[PDB]
Amino acid sequence: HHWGYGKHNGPEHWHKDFPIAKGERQSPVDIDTHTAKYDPSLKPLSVSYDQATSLRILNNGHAFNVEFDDSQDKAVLKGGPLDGTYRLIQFHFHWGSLDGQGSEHTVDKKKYAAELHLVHWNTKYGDFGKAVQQPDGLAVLGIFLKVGSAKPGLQKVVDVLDSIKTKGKSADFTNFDPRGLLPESLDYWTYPGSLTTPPLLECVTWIVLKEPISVSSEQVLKFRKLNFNGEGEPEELMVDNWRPAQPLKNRQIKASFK
Ligand SMILES: NS(O)(O)c1ccc(-n2cc(COc3ccccc3)nn2)cc1
Ligand SMILES: [Zn+2]
Repeated sequence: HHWGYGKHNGPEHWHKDFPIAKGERQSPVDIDTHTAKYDPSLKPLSVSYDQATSLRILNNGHAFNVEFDDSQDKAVLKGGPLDGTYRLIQFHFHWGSLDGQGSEHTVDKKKYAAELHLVHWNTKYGDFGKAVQQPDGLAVLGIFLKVGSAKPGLQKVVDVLDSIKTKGKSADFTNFDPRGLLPESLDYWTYPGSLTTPPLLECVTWIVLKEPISVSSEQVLKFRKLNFNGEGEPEELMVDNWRPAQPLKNRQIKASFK
C-alpha cells in the first residue's frame, strides 16, 4: 500500500507515512499575485542549458523523468534568489485528466493544465542525496502549461511516451534540448518550499515563471495515455498526478518583476 494519487493513497493520506506533509514549508502553494512583493534585490535568473546532456526517459509510476548527466557542471541554474550553482538532474511534469486542472502551483487560485518542473541540486553538497537533506539543497524551476498552440520543443518528448507507457519502463533519450521548453520571459515568483511528492523534504527554493508555455490538446492528450501501473497490470491512466496547494504559513512569496 504505497503512496500515489488515488482515493486511498492520495495527497490527503501522505502524512501517515511522511509526517512532514503537515510541515512549515510545504509545496505547492497558491501564488496570490497581489500579495507577492516585488523584491528589487532579486537578480535575473541565469539558465545555462547549452551544454545539457539528456540521457534517458523513465516512467517511475508517478510521472516521467527526462534525466540528465549531472556528473559535471553542464546544465546549470544560477542567479535569481540562489547563492551558488545548481545542476540540472531531471525534468518532469504534473498534469490533469481535463484541461482545467493539473498544475501544482496555482495563480490567484487558477489551475493550469500542467506544470513542468526542472529539478536542480546545489553543487556545494556534492550529490543529490546529500542536497535533499539541506534547506537550500534544490532549486526547482516551475513552468505552467496551458492548452492552445503546440510547443514544438515538446514534441520529441510526446513521441517517445508510447515506449514508456507503464511503470518501470525507460528509453534512451539523448540530445534533447530543454531550452525548447522555456517561455520568452524569465520573470518569476520565488519562495522556500518542499518536494511536492514523498518524501516531501523541505529542501527546495521554488522559482515559478509567470509566463506559461502553450502546448496543444494533442500533446497533453498523449501525456494522459501513460499508465501509473506496470506492464500486464490493470490499466490506470496516469492523470491528476498533482498535489494541491498547501498552507503558506510563515512565508512570503517574492516577485522578480514590477
Ligand atoms: N515535484 S518536485 O518537487 O519537483 C520533486 C522532485 C524530485 C523528487 N524526488 C523524490 C525522490 C526520491 O527520494 C530520494 C530521497 C533521497 C535521495 C534520493 C531520492 N527523488 N527525487 C520529488 C519531487
Ligand atoms: Zn514535480
